[PDB]
Amino acid sequence: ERVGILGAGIGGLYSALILQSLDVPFEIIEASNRVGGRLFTHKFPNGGKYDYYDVGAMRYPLPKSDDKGNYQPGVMQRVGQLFTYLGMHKQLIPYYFKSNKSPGFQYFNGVRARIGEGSSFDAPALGINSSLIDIGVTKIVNDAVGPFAQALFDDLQKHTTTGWDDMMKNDAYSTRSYFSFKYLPSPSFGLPSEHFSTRVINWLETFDKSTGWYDRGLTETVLEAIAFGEVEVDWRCIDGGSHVLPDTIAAFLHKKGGNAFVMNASVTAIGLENPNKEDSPMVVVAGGQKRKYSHVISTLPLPVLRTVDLKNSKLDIVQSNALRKLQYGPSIKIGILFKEPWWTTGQDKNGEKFDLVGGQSYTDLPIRTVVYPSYGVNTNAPSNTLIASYCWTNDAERMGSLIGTGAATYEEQLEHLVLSNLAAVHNTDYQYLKDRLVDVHSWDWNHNPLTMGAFAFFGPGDFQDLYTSLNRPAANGKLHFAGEALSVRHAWVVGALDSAWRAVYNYLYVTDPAKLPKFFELWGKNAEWFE
Amino acid sequence: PPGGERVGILGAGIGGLYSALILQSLDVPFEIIEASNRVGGRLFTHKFPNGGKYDYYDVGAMRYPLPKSDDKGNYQPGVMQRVGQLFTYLGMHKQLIPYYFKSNKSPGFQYFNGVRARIGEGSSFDAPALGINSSLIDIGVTKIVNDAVGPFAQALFDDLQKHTTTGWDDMMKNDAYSTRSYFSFKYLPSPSFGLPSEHFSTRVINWLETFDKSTGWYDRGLTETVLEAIAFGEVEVDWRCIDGGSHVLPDTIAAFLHKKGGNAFVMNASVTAIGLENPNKEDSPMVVVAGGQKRKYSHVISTLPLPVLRTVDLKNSKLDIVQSNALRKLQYGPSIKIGILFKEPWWTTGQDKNGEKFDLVGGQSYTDLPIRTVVYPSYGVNTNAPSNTLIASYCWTNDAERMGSLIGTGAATYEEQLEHLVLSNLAAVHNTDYQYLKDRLVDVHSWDWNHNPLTMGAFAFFGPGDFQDLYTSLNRPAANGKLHFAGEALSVRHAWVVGALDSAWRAVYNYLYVTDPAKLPKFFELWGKNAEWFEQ
Ligand SMILES: Cc1cc2c(cc1C)N(C[C@H](O)[C@H](O)[C@H](O)COP(=O)(O)OP(=O)(O)OC[C@H]1O[C@@H](n3cnc4c(N)ncnc43)[C@H](O)[C@@H]1O)c1[nH]c(=O)[nH]c(=O)c1N2
Ligand SMILES: Cc1cc2c(cc1C)N(C[C@H](O)[C@H](O)[C@H](O)COP(=O)(O)OP(=O)(O)OC[C@H]1O[C@@H](n3cnc4c(N)ncnc43)[C@H](O)[C@@H]1O)c1[nH]c(=O)[nH]c(=O)c1N2
Ligand SMILES: CC(=O)NCCCC[C@H](N)C(=O)O
Ligand SMILES: CC(=O)NCCCC[C@H](N)C(=O)O
Repeated sequence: ERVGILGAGIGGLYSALILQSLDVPFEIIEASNRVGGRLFTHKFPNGGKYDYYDVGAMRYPLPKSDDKGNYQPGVMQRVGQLFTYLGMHKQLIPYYFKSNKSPGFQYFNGVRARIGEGSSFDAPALGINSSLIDIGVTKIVNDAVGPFAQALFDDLQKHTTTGWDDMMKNDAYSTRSYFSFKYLPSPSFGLPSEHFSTRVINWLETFDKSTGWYDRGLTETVLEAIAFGEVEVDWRCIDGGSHVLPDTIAAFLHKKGGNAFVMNASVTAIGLENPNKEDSPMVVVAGGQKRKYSHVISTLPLPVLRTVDLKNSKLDIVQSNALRKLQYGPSIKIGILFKEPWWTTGQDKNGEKFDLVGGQSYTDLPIRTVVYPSYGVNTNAPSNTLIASYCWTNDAERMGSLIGTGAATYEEQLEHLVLSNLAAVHNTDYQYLKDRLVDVHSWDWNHNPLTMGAFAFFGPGDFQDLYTSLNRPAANGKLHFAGEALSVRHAWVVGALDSAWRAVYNYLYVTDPAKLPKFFELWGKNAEWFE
Repeated sequence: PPGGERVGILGAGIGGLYSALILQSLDVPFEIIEASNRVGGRLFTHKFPNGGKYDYYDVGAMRYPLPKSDDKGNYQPGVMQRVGQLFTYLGMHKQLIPYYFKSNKSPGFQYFNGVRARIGEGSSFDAPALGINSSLIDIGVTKIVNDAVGPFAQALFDDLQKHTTTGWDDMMKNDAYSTRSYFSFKYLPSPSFGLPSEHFSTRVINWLETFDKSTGWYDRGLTETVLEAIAFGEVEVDWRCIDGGSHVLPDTIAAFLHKKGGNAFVMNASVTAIGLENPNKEDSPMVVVAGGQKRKYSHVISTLPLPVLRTVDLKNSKLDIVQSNALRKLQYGPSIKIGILFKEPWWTTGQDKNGEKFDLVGGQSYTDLPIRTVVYPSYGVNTNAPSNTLIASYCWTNDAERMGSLIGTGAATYEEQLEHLVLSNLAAVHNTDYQYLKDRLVDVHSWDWNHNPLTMGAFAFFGPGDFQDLYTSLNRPAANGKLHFAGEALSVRHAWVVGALDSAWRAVYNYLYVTDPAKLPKFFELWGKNAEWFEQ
């Protein structure tokens, strides 16, 4: 008995942590020379301790916790418990979702304001009537999403699935088609009892999410509202960057027997050695070597599995369709090392102090979102590193064309666009920011063979039609699909952890069910249902 | 008309070149500004240096569903008549060669759910195991999709023939639907099908998408599904391609524009700003900053893709709030192509692992594997040196998004991974072993139009609501009437040359209407009375 774990991201590392706690031998096979996957911290050459940024995961909306690292029940309790398990609870530092001093900026339709100032951003000229403006995007979206989200939250608290059944009755909607064809405003709003026009729906998307978000599944909008805590959370980040979490797990696993890492070994084939024999082991071809396992837990992204030879893994027809159709979404980030944290200490072209500490600014310009660092802000050397752009969906697709070209001329075009946008958002001259620029690092998760997308971002119907097929094993029960796509917390670490819980659960169920009581005791009786 | 009229045309793609052709025909001065060192834009022919005359492939436009034409190049009315008459205007009508949409010999292959068949053999591709009932299988995807799309498409075709807009107005009443949401919430099968009068399940809709289009197509606007059915001719056409590759068309236009020795293009000059010199002056000229130089024009016709305009400083172009939203929200789609030079046209002369001849000449094969579509060359097939070059993969939507991560990485290890995946997929589709194809491989060229700064996407592919809400705003000029938006996005023929041409007609029409209406009769006579409405 020995489990092959494919991928040393947080899903594979957590699977390994569970198996080691239950004395199950395993091996982790990793294509690259690094552990952590989409926990990827870039530290700028020649910068200080806090001159890094997180290219992937960077913020954790955790439940409240006590002095000992005991977490209240909640959506991300499993992440919190993982930090505590590893002795990391005291290395968690505040993440400021909003600025800890003056509010961040909003810059839309050429109108600049602070978050909370109640600007309408010229929406009357767009044809948004004053009644809608007075209610506001947040309240409108909450009225539509809230009923679904409350039922799913009740499922988690009460250990039911009726909320999910109702969500699936509505899973053929995109957020857009929900607003266009089903949603009617609460009568308390005093609005006409008719579906919103596309102009109004596009106004909602502009201020609620990212360009194109509303054409993906309604269910994803509901689940992400739950994940972001809108249904209190302690926002945290990891001192030194998210890489500390996978590095800490790998260091622990390396100090112990029953396991080993196989690095720099890309998987090219997965299948039963002999599919007609009931006791057949699994074979994984990685780095040109055949390795044999009793069972395999894959944490490879679904589009990556589509590049692997799965002949003799005996996927059923729904599973093989799911690998292709279950939809992924794109994302880019651009980090800039400056000479000083000008957003904290500087002033705009008219002498007005920005006075920003952590938090975010938002704009309809191509950069879309700016994230000021929360790490290091009270130390003797605050971060000089900015997340100058963080984009999703169409905004990320478009920006990705300027990233990773290898050509100086496009690198210069990209820098000039980003600085020009930043200048407009903050009301500075371009040269103010250029004079302070040191170094630029950019990343496109949709131009990366190890991810082939940033993360799962399902279209309408995906959850109701294809998702469950991959929670069944393949390969006569010996191939288990995991990774964040196999969760209802897409684009979160907790999604990867939940998928690992379910894969090990199934593995134990079919091979050694006497270990189930200890598995439940250490890692929970359920993946998602609250403690 | 001011003595100093001069139109700045941004972009030397087919839209900008056609704009210049129209203006030249009307004696209106112009200048073309192009970021790159080449003309043609998304008409992009890659020639393999180690190959023969027909060892090229078209990385962008490659096939033209034209109306029937006579011996002199007069085209019947039809969706792509404007393209046909452009060929004839340029003396190219006789350089058009057949494009085989289906194989000219034995049928192409389909490989879905591990089941291989020839096109036309009636396989169900294991659909019963997917839960597709026998009634749906017997009807078939094509008939079902035609039943849903047909009424919209017929009303739009009537618009073109009868010179009305009621078909479009009715389409716009339904533009908030994606193809998926139309099937899930509105479409009911024709009574003649004998099916339950219920909306299709997601499982069934995903089966339609699998065989009809590309992964994720149905989450874009229903209107695009209708418009592309019109464009592909499912509402007959002469499929043509250009001998030597699509590059011949823009090359021929450039040569025509240069024939008097003038109309020098401004090359290697990327536009970074467009705006009025003084937006508070009514007679203000336009200023274009390109290659670090300011250039002044009376009017500007932009053929830059919308995501490109979002990287240009449009301060002082005075876009209204709808137009500036449109630049961001009007959706683009991705595409990739992979061309492979082989030692021989094994698809024509070779045999599979059981000795069965492929016997393919032109045409296409289809699969749910990552490569999705294989296109066999139609050019050169009857000559003494047929093409040895294959389009081994041509993908859209999610399939293109995923494959793009393996393209242009700059890393030998990923180039090798890509080649092995493509050859493995080809072997499964055609029933060969991998080594059969590897033994015949010479060179690989791959291209991702969604990782290309000059396009920032393959082409417009609007989401639901885009046409009804935002499209018309960019058909109005900006910059006090002096900035005209064009390029294929500004059409109802997205991802076709005719869309770029229509957009150029409309931009020049508006320019003439506001600056020199005495040229309208000659403009109509040479280039048509309407952009789209049919004429003899
Ligand atoms: C831009 C962005 C932003 C965020 C986030 C992601 C991204 C991309 N997330 C989500 C979070 O990062 C993500 O859900 C998990 O890290 C995914 O972990 P997995 O183990 O599922 O996959 P992951 O992709 O991390 O790991 C897979 C592993 O497989 C390897 N591999 C790939 N192909 C292989 C092959 N052929 N053979 C062998 N190995 C192969 C890879 O190299 C990698 O190590 C997040 N979460 C959160 O909690 N807070 C946040 O703020 C964010 N924000
Ligand atoms: C993969 C694929 C496949 C097909 C097609 C496209 C693609 C991508 N098409 C569609 C067809 O190729 C397309 O609609 C037109 O060529 C677009 O012409 P435009 O002039 O609108 O833009 P196009 O993008 O061609 O031209 C714009 C020009 O602007 C330049 N430029 C960009 N940024 C600039 C800047 N900042 N400053 C200055 N210049 C700048 C570019 O370099 C380019 O020359 C097609 N059509 C068809 O009829 N049949 C087919 O078979 C196909 N198939
Ligand atoms: C499916 C999807 O796009 N989710 C986005 C939700 C947030 C992404 C990431 N966790 C963040 O905090 O930005
Ligand atoms: C908007 C869109 O995706 N259109 C696709 C239609 C066909 C693309 C191209 N003209 C071809 O012939 O492949």
